[PDB]
Amino acid sequence: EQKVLVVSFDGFRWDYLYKVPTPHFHYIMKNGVHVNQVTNVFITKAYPNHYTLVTGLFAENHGIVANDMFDPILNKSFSLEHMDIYDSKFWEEATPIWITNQRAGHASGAAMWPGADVKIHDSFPTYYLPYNESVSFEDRVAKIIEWFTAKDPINLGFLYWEEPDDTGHDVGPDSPLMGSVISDVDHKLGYLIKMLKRAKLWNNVNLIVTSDHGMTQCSKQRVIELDRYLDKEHYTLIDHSPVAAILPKEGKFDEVYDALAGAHPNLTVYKKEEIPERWHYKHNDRVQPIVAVADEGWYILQNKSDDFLLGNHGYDNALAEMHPIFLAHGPAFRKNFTKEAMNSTDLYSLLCHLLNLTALPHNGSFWNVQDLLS
Ligand SMILES: *[C@@H]1O[C@H](CO)[C@@H](O[C@@H]2O[C@H](CO)[C@@H](O[C@@H]3O[C@H](CO[C@H]4O[C@H](CO)[C@@H](O)[C@H](O)[C@@H]4O)[C@@H](O)[C@H](O[C@H]4O[C@H](CO)[C@@H](O)[C@H](O)[C@@H]4O)[C@@H]3O)[C@H](O)[C@H]2NC(C)=O)[C@H](O)[C@H]1NC(C)=O
Ligand SMILES: *[C@@H]1O[C@H](CO[C@@H]2O[C@@H](C)[C@@H](O)[C@@H](O)[C@@H]2O)[C@@H](O[C@@H]2O[C@H](CO)[C@@H](O[C@@H]3O[C@H](CO)[C@@H](O)[C@H](O[C@H]4O[C@H](CO)[C@@H](O)[C@H](O)[C@@H]4O)[C@@H]3O)[C@H](O)[C@H]2NC(C)=O)[C@H](O)[C@H]1NC(C)=O
Ligand SMILES: Nc1ncnc2c1ncn2[C@@H]1O[C@H](COP(=O)(O)O)[C@@H](O)[C@H]1O
Ligand SMILES: Nc1ncnc2c1ncn2[C@@H]1O[C@H](COP(=O)(O)O)[C@@H](O)[C@H]1O
Ligand SMILES: *[C@@H]1O[C@H](CO)[C@@H](O)[C@H](O)[C@H]1NC(C)=O
Ligand SMILES: *[C@@H]1O[C@H](CO)[C@@H](O)[C@H](O)[C@H]1NC(C)=O
Ligand SMILES: *[C@@H]1O[C@H](CO)[C@@H](O)[C@H](O)[C@H]1NC(C)=O
Ligand SMILES: *[C@@H]1O[C@H](CO)[C@@H](O)[C@H](O)[C@H]1NC(C)=O
Ligand SMILES: [Zn+2]
Ligand SMILES: [Zn+2]
Ligand SMILES: [Zn+2]
Repeated sequence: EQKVLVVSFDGFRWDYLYKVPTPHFHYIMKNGVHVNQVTNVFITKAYPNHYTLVTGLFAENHGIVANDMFDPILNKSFSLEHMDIYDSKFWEEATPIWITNQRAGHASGAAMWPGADVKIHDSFPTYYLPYNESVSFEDRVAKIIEWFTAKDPINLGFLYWEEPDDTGHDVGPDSPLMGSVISDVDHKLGYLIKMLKRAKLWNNVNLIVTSDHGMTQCSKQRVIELDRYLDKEHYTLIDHSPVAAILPKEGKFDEVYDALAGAHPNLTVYKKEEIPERWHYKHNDRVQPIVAVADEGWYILQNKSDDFLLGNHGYDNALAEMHPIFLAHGPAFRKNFTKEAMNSTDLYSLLCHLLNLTALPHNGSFWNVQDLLS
């Protein structure tokens, strides 16, 4: 019976491995697999990308299209910043893998993974923690290890940590201060490895270490200010930057579109049905009528006092800076092997294969990632 632990270090851009010594990441690489370029999903934010990892679906299919959404059929909002994510209907266009695992008779465990503390199709992971950012990494690891060794043990665990995303936002990925947080995340990975070894799990758990997206440098010299073009009374801004999800008030669609389209060289304004197919974003009623996408490193501010951060993400998923790390170690994985590319939609197919689960309909392909396996 194979076991899998998926770890997400939020916002761990693929090339952060090289910013400072990362001996514990390199230990997994030498004894495991590493994928250089993981194409994640648009928009390149936490909630769409973590749900893709556990469904194998693009965002237009699994329905978690952003961290901040408005569903016009439900007439309900979803907002990560307000901790307003627990309305089950926002999640139920798909089924995450822990439910499929449990329907097959296994137990799953989740330590702060996005959505794992949400009731979905009347179900939770067998074991989970109510989301609380203040819980230490070491306490999250302790629960995971406890669950893998419990009287009724899990075969599938999910572990989430908010760095290096948090600091990346604050200082920007180009800051020399990033080295400190990357070194700390490497140290935390080392702690996890040590605890897996102490619990006699290191050589019988397949450890997969990845992330939701990367990070790019922003600047107060690279700002698009919407109120230079648009009357704030004539639309609602559902999501702000770098993918502005715009709901014009009744009658104002042409006004808003004509004022904003072509108004700034680094803001590309799409009507919903003209959104690029390659983003697999548009076929969902939670995609707003106008979606305005800032170019890499540009910030959208509704007005002068809107939020600004020196690092951000959410940009085009073709951009290298938006791509996350991916590496893994375990009995099912090759050793000292490097692969050039994968799609993050493929992880679900890999998980279902490792766990001997029947995958639900998805957008990835096991055949794309079979060469990672021993
Ligand atoms: C934010 O928005 C700005 C627009 O305001 C974008 O800037 C443009 O970027 C494009 C490339 O993406 C530039 O086009 C390239 O220009 C090169 C010449 O650049 C100089 O000269 C122009 C005037 O002609 C100035 O505007 C510019 O500042 C430079 O001083 C050409 O050499 C390029 O052609 C070559 O490459 C292309 C492939 O890229 C080939 O197809 C060609 O055959 C040729 O080999 C190309 O024309 C454009 O000049 C930039 N404009 C400005 C004002 O700088 C930013 O890209 C955008 N930001 C982001 C992050 O997307
Ligand atoms: C959709 O749902 C919202 C409530 O849900 C909240 O907003 C959603 C957009 C979404 O984000 C949800 O997640 C979120 O929980 C309903 O919003 C209500 O809207 C009414 C107006 O239709 C508001 O009442 C108005 O409030 C004004 C400010 O105080 C006031 O001036 C208005 O008075 C005028 O109209 C009334 C009503 O006819 C009249 O009696 C007066 O004399 C005057 O003319 C009016 O009271 C509520 O505050 C909003 N409720 C909440 C809980 O926020 C929205 O109605 C709903 N839409 C549909 C189509 O169902
Ligand atoms: N259930 C939750 N409630 C509130 N915030 C959360 C939750 N899950 C994750 N987060 C936050 O989501 C942020 C990541 O979003 P993002 O910037 O898109 O990567 C992290 O800083 C977390 O603190
Ligand atoms: N109250 C409403 N109920 C149902 N459909 C509406 C309503 N308001 C606008 N629409 C729809 O939006 C379309 C375009 O309207 P307009 O937004 O005025 O360009 C209409 O043809 C309707 O299908
Ligand atoms: C999260 O944990 C800390 C203590 O570990 C506590 O102060 C805080 O109240 C917790 N949050 C919730 C919502 O209970
Ligand atoms: C920007 O908009 C917010 C929200 O409507 C408002 O509270 C704030 O005062 C505005 N700031 C400026 C500088 O106009
Ligand atoms: C990613 O998916 C696309 C479209 O399904 C496919 O053409 C491409 O080969 C995939 N890439 C990898 C590395 O699996
Ligand atoms: C993704 O998979 C879903 C489920 O089968 C399907 O409806 C959708 O068409 C797929 N998307 C693409 C672009 O293949
Ligand atoms: Zn993130
Ligand atoms: Zn972030
Ligand atoms: Zn945070």
